[PDB]
Amino acid sequence: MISKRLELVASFVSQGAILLDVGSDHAYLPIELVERGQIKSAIAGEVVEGPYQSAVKNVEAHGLKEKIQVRLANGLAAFEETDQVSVITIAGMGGRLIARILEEGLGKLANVERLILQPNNREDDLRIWLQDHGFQIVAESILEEAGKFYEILVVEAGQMKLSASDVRFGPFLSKEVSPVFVQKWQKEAEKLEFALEERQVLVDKIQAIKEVLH
Ligand SMILES: C[S@@+](CC[C@H](N)C(=O)[O-])C[C@H]1O[C@@H](n2cnc3c(N)ncnc32)[C@H](O)[C@@H]1O
Repeated sequence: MISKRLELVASFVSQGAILLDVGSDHAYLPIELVERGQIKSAIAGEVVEGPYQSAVKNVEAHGLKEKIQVRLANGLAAFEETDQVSVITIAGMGGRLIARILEEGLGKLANVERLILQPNNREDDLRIWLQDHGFQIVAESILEEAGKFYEILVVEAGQMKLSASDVRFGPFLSKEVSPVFVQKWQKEAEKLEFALEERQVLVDKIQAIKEVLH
């Protein structure tokens, strides 16, 4: 049933957690996770009525009223420190909105063990942000689904000084340099050459891709 992307995200969720899933369409992720006993309880939070309603309903349907709360809230407003959240997933958004959300709610994060994040784009910018604000990446996955590529970033409390390669391609994605890693950046590399002395932004970009794949 559950999407293959949403599958990965779930797989980094600390066994026993209390989850907050920001932008939980349809509550699919907290729902599966509650169902397989991998988490204790959850909060699905959504920012507009459409999705909020959808999540409310699906939770009833799976009769999980007393295991998942659904809140119409914007980003981290969705919880307070009393909810005692251990893990937050934030999936299916732009890199920079993910940053803005973490940004506008940075306060709340001190007692949060882990942060599972699937940006849609702007993966680099998030990394710059995450570095600059006292977060370190502990784990990274990539996957293909139905044409589209999807980076997942697992994060904790910490310092990290990243290479400019590591911001662009990812600390862990370019360690174990997988096949899915390779088409992404390949596909992107020809996308570039296709385009090709501002015609120079590209050269080095292209060169960087050549380099991390080599
Ligand atoms: C591409 S969907 C992904 C939903 C789910 N996390 C997933 O990846 O499968 C983006 C969803 O994020 C929701 N969202 C919830 N809270 C948000 C917030 N606080 N700021 C921006 N988008 C938010 C939007 O309403 C929308 O339903």
